[PDB]
Amino acid sequence: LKCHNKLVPFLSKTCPEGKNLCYKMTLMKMPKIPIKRGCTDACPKSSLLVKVVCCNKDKCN
Amino acid sequence: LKCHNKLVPFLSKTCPEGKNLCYKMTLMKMPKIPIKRGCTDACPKSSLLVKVVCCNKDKCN
Repeated sequence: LKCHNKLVPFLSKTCPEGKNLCYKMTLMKMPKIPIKRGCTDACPKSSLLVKVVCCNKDKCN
Repeated sequence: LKCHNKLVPFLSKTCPEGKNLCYKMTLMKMPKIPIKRGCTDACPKSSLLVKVVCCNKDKCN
């Protein structure tokens, strides 16, 4: 799997064994700006301030 | 281990087996506001926009 791993566009990495999900964190009030992206094994939980998208195709985050 | 797990004060949970670190995410420009907190096994990486503290004593985050 390959995921975007920076908050600028395009850049990516191949995920390590065990992490088969891409994730994207955004501020709930600003959905257009990724604040943190990368690979993960289990999808991180959202908070009152942060939304977390998880997806499992290449560069889907 | 017990960690703060919300961005309001006080609230906490006991970490599941395998997660022996507390973490706190902040926006690099706003260190005073936690945007996401909880338990983790390996300390999450920082990004250009987000700082991540990790610590291993009770409610240290």
